[PDB]
Amino acid sequence: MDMPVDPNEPTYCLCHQVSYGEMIGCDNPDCSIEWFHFACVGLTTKPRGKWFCPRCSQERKKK
Ligand SMILES: [Zn+2]
Ligand SMILES: [Zn+2]
Repeated sequence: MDMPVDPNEPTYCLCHQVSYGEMIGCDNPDCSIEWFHFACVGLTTKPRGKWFCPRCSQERKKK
């Protein structure tokens, strides 16, 4: 089942997968995932400033 790896394999997105090309990270001092894919929020470019992940701001769109 699935495609697991060693306990020596660090991850990033809410997907729990390895390093990747295009990335942005949540701006909260309380985010417990801290990094995300562009496509895990629906981005196509890289903004700069306070940005929030989908469980942190996009959830306020009636489920
Ligand atoms: Zn991802
Ligand atoms: Zn976050």
